[PDB]
Amino acid sequence: MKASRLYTLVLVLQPQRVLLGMKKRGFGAGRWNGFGGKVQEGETIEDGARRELQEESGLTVDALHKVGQIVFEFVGEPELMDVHVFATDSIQGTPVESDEMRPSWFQLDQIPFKDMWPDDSYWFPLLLQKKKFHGYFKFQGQDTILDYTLREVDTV
Ligand SMILES: Nc1[nH]c(=O)nc2c1ncn2[C@H]1C[C@H](O)[C@@H](COP(=O)(O)OP(=O)(O)OP(=O)(O)O)O1
Ligand code: NA
Ligand code: NA
Repeated sequence: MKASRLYTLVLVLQPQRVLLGMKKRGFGAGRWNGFGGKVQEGETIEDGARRELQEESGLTVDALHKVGQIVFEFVGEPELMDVHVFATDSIQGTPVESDEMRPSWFQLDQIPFKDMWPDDSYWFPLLLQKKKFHGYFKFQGQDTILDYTLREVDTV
């Protein structure tokens, strides 16, 4: 059985648009993602998701709501990524471009799936339907899924 490391992912989802962040630099440049990072010692997962959103994008929120949980496994990496997925419609402030990340809104008929993580094509449609989900994806590298499971759940 592998060990897992906790991560967060926040989708800034409004009725007609979603805010995503593009990686500007390095391995994975050009890919659009929600906002998040590693959970730190002593914080709740939800508080870590809020902190990461603020650190990564400049945005604050009053509340998040949990919408999913996805485990990622990469070939060659013994540690699983346990990603806790949150969404909010209610944001404070404007998103900020950093040296690492450029934020941009996309209309919900222009979701840039080809330039997102491949798994997003599977679970983001559930998020748009206000469904909750559990997922697992095994990757060879950044582009290829070798195995995956996705299931709608009533409780995350
Ligand atoms: N397959 C995938 N699909 C997806 O939609 N988001 C993914 C993903 N794989 C990783 N992510 C997201 C999860 C999380 O928000 C982020 C990865 O977190 P990072 O390792 O960048 O965290 P930190 O910035 O805390 O790490 P440090 O490098 O240690 O500072 O990318
Ligand atoms: Na971090
Ligand atoms: Na990061």
